[PDB]
Amino acid sequence: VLEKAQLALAIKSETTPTDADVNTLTVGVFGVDGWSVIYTKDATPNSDGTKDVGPQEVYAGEAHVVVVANAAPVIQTELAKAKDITDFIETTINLSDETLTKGLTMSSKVLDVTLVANTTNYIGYDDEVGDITVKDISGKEVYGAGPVPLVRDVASIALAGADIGNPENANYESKSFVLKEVFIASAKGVSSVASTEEWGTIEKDFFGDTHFGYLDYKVGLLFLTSPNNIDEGSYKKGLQTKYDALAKKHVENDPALNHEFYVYENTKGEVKSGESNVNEAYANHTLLIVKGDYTYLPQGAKESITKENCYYAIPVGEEVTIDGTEKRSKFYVQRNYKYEISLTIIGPGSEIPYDPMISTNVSASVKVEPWN
Ligand SMILES: [Cl-]
Repeated sequence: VLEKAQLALAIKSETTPTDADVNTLTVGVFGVDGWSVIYTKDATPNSDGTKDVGPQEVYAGEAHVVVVANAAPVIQTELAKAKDITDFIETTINLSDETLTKGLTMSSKVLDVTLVANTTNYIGYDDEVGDITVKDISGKEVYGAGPVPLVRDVASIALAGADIGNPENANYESKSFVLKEVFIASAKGVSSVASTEEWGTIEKDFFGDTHFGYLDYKVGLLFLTSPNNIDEGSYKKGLQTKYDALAKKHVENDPALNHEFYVYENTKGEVKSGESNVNEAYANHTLLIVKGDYTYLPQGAKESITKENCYYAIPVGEEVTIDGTEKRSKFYVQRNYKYEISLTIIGPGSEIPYDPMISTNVSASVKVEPWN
């Protein structure tokens, strides 16, 4: 026999939809002895900038609790079928669901609490454990560290700027670069919903014994595969799935500059075993690729030349500036950070997206900022 209790839970929160919206909360409560209660409710707004999930019946005892914001409808059901905390947090979410209209998927860490029988248990309603009263319903705060923080399950990638410079080599002067398009390649399109620790890794491994492969990478544009297969190259392997949200045309009125792209974690950039001609710095790490028209003046020429529709590809987070003036190598793409990429174009790009021609002719500076 198991005793009954009630649970109400408050989360910390930061009308056009925004990347901080919390529309729904899915709560998984897993007793240490094997019982589980999982439910989804609309998040109720609160005057203090927190949001609540109203009392729900659960069982008494020690339990592990995790909160997911903005789970897609089908994910809500998958989560409700979890039998244990590991299957819950390992639930696979899909990138194509991550819109400001849904709200971005976010999760808490796994909480450990003791639920008291025959009473209202609160999580997140006070900064200390103990008996409290909320709207005349007395009960007990069982977590005691303020409202439960949520961490986004996506990262934000944007091109902050793209201008010209000259190479030391100096066969020529750069004259201009006009941006036409920005897109993302090798975006992991799947992720775990939550991590055990706060802001922990939720990245899905690809290939090996997993069932994720090339179609689970997402890409903003597709290219011709015949006669010259240009949809693949040293920079990008596999037939990846097109997702229109991962490309943006640059037009004066609706710019590609500062447009944010949302992606899941990718630090491993796995390719299939046995692939040829793999540049491991690019394939299949998430890339930001720009296309535009580059104009230069050759040494001693009367006039300049414009190469139209040149590409420049960047592996996102190979080297980052973080905490203002610190540096990290191999940071790649991690959850709940904003990546601001500034490009210095120093020569003509490639006519094709996934291989260079002679030299990359681009230098990139990537700032990473925690998100909001
Ligand atoms: Cl567009």
